[PDB]
Amino acid sequence: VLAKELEDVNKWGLHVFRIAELSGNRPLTVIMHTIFQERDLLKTFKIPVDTLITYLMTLEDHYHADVAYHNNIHAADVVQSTHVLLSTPALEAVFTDLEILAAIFASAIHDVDHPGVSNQFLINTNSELALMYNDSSVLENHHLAVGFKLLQEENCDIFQNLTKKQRQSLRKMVIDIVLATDMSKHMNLLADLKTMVETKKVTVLLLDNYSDRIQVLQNMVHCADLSNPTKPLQLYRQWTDRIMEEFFRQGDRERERGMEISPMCDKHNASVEKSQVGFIDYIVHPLWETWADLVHPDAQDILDTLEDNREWYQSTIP
Amino acid sequence: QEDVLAKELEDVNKWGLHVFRIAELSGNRPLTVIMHTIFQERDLLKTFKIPVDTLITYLMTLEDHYHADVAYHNNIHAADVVQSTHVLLSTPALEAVFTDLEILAAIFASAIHDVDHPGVSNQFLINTNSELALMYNDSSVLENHHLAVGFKLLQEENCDIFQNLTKKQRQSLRKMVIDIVLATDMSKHMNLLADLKTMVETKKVTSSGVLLLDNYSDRIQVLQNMVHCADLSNPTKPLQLYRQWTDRIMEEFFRQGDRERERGMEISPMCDKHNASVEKSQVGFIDYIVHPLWETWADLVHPDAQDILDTLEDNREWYQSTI
Ligand SMILES: COc1cc2c(cc1OC)[C@H](CCc1c[nH]c3ccccc13)N(C=O)CC2
Ligand SMILES: COc1cc2c(cc1OC)[C@H](CCc1c[nH]c3ccccc13)N(C=O)CC2
Ligand SMILES: [Mg+2]
Ligand SMILES: [Mg+2]
Ligand SMILES: [Zn+2]
Ligand SMILES: [Zn+2]
Repeated sequence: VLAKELEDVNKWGLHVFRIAELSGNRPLTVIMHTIFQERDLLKTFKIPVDTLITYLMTLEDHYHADVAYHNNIHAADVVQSTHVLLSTPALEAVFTDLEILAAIFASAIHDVDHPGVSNQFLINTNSELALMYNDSSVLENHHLAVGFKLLQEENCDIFQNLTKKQRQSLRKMVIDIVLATDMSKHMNLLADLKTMVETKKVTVLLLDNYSDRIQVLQNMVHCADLSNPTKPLQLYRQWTDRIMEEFFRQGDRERERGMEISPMCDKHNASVEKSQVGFIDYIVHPLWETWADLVHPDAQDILDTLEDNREWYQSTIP
Repeated sequence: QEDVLAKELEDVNKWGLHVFRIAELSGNRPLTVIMHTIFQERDLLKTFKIPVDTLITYLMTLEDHYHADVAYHNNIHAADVVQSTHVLLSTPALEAVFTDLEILAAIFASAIHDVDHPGVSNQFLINTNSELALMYNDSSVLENHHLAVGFKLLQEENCDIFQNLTKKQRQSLRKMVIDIVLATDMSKHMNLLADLKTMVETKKVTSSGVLLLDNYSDRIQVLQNMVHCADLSNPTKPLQLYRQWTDRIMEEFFRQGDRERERGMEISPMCDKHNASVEKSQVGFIDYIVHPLWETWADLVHPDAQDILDTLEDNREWYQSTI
């Protein structure tokens, strides 16, 4: 039953696809609602639960059901992954309840209205989105704008009972977190994380200034965004299938328009498995090794699964 | 009359061009006629194969999208920044330094750098939960908008003045223009000025004695600060020009403050027509913003800008003498 699967809401590797099916393609709504109850967020911020559900449904509706990866299931997955990373013991008592709400809300909206093509595609096709956003974090700026504008629909302002200062602080943190999910910022984000681990102070990690605390929240949601290869293989393999479909559909549009095919987007010359191994070796493992170092060692189980999954994918390559 | 306008446009290479008289003589088209004059002067139509009717059509559409009912951030301000940037480009310290494409980018960025400005600040737009601030996530809200509108108008009928640039030329120009206009966000001024000071302290010059700028970062930084200086050049102009710009920015500030007061908001600095000192605010503006910026630019191009800096210091003393 849907209720039984949700008991694992606090566990890495929740059966996200089964929850999507058992909720009638509403995992973002049911999982966000469950997170808000587990962290006592409706009462702490006086969010009418009907307003929460109405916003959540409207937000889920603006994820595209015909986009194979960047849809409402991905959003639900990043939300729940973030939720688990927030309860890392080494980050215990680090973030305020407003910051926790910030990270979770940001996770929920961080890909809304994604068209299934990359920023570079939007720039190179002279899209309306790239013209609006001057080629800079084109998607991420749009995800934020849509995620905030939907708060203005009827009975959707889940922040109505926040103070004016709380709303302003929340809005800034959400913007800083979602802008950091732009993959063109990964290396800089990683470097900041590495610097934090070399200068790491511990009693449990002590982060005194907002600059360091938002840095952790950015890398956290970024880690959640790039957490597919750290999940149990059966979940990882479905995410791989979905991202390859989206990449191949983008490559068909690049091909039909006569554009240079983006990396991993040519269905006629792609090694799905080799790309996964390179994705892990160059992006996901460096990131999660640093995150694990930061919270040494509450992430060892995550790092272990990632390395198991990398081993398995390598073994599929003759 | 076109004869009188033609005479006034003979000053287009001069600091302190009568830009308000050109606005009146051109039938409120200072941006169109000054851009057209400058493109003719720099041979840009021939260099970039820009059809004259396309240039005029774009310019008129662009000028149309400045607000005629905003006292400062209007098409006269845009024409002024264009013309000032045009003079700064000709400074001896930069002779043969920038390519035709970079000159085109700086001048085009100046022309569009405030288009569709509503006459209120970024902070006002953020604080009132404006659609603009919601679109741009509170980050360089106006400046992102000026760019988006300025580029979008190139798509209107017979408006693509870059139709004959190669694809890489358009790509390069687009990025430079974005880099330059985003740097006109006043919240970037301190970091921009800090970088300019570092460049001055580490400046290299070539055999001919011009600035050596051998990488994108340095070249774009000079163009960013050039256009920023032009944008903040009002107090460096002959006093009769400067005082008109002061009258206009203050009217715009006071109208914002009226909206803030009516909304029960705290009034922004310099926006309260009942607790304002025009003269002290100009002196603080020069002392904390304009003179540190222009003194640094003058150091970068020394001694090319000494007369402009002298005028700025004279005008500062004049305003101070009225307190
Ligand atoms: C499950 O597998 C994937 C998941 C995701 C991606 C790629 C996957 O598998 C190859 C790409 C990575 C984009 C990317 C940017 N720089 C890179 C450098 C190397 C590799 C990829 C990238 N995403 C796009 O939104 C995030 C989700
Ligand atoms: C001719 O006079 C003016 C012209 C301009 C301004 C102010 C003027 O006069 C006080 C303001 C400056 C805003 C500003 C940002 N930080 C500051 C610190 C101190 C003072 C002002 C500012 N502008 C607004 O678009 C640019 C043009
Ligand atoms: Mg994204
Ligand atoms: Mg401006
Ligand atoms: Zn994502
Ligand atoms: Zn301006």
